[PDB]
Amino acid sequence: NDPLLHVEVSNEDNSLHFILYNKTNIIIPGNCTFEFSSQISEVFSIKMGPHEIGIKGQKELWFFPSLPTPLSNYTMKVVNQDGETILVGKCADSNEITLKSPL
Repeated sequence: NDPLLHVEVSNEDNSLHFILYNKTNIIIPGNCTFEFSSQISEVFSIKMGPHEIGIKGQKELWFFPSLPTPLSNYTMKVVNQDGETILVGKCADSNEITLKSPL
C-alpha cells in the first residue's frame, strides 16, 4: 500500500537518530543500506540489519556524529542487499520522509 516510507529525524542526544518503518506493501528483504547527504559532512552508507523489518516493523540508522536538520533537498535514499537504490526519499521540508521510487 503505497511505497511511501515513513521516517523520523531525531537529530539529538549529541548525535543522530533515524527511524524508518516499512509501510510499503512488500516487506524489506534485509541487509539493506542507507545513504544520506549533507553540507557539513559528506554522504555515507550505514550497514543495516540483515533481518527484515515488516509492514509495521521499524528500523534504526544511528549515525555519528550527527547532521543538521531537516534534511530537505537531501538524498537519504535506500539501497538493497546489493547496494542498489531500491527507493528514494523525497526529503521534503520536514523531518518526515516518504520514499517514492526511482524508476
